Amino acid sequence: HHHSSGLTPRGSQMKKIAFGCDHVGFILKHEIVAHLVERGVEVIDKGTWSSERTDYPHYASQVALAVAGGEVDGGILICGTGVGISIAANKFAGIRAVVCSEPYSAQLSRQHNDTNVLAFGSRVVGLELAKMIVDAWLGAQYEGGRHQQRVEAITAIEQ
Amino acid sequence: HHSSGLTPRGSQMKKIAFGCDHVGFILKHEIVAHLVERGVEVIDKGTWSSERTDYPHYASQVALAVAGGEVDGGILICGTGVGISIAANKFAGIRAVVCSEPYSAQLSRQHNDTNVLAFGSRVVGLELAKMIVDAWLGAQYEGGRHQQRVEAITAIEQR
Repeated sequence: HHHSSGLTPRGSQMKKIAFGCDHVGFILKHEIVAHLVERGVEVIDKGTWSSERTDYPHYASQVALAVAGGEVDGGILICGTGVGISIAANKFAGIRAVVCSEPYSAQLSRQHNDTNVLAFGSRVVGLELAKMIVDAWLGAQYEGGRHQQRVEAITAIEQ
Repeated sequence: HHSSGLTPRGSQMKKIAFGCDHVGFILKHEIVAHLVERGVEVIDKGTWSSERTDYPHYASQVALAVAGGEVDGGILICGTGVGISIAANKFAGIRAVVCSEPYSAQLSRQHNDTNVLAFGSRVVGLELAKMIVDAWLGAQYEGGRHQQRVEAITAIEQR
């Protein structure tokens, strides 16, 4: 095949992912899940399954609790904006969710913040950009070192 | 002039607590300048130089003021904006949005009634950062059905 990209997706560092989205984020579900699978990750689908209106806090909770309980390597959430569901996830102890609309913020969130949950908006980003964003997040690895102090600090606040 | 296609709505927040990384410092003066140009009283919580410093501290200064009702909202800038927003969201009563475009910031306000905005000085340019803050300051929480979702967020944090 082609090897034409300028930025190559490094192999995923997370083997199984817990997935969640609301009725608006559902617009990207299939294709995103399909992408995850094609990149070799096992997807634990925590709903939903339709565009019928539903509440994002539940999906953020399902994936959040799974990620925290160590039953999955990471979590991926999608709502129209990604912001709300992202906040909900960050409210759980042991969770560090990043919401963004470009690759850099995602890649760096892993590297310096060791994030375990990624979110984006189906109404903000297209499918291709979204996939590049997930690639960047999945392939990235935490760098530790001076950052362990900052992440350690975030766990302190969770007080 | 009146030449813009999107008009910045008069600011709903009259006083906010600002905070930043040594990397976010890159945008401090111009953003605070813009804030003041919009008629908002900025409560500067450092840092004040490009010398390395930990972002968790400043996310804590702003958050505590936001929750303590001694300011109408908070704004944070680190290299990416992700780290500080995660830190901020860990504080009870705080709902922080991190983004790189105006839509997310505006909607986070309307539906999630966010009280903390964060962005990256290495991700977004100055003019885009200003647009995003206009979208955030001028937007208003729509309540209604979205109130259940916001209530759902506080519920999970306290339990």
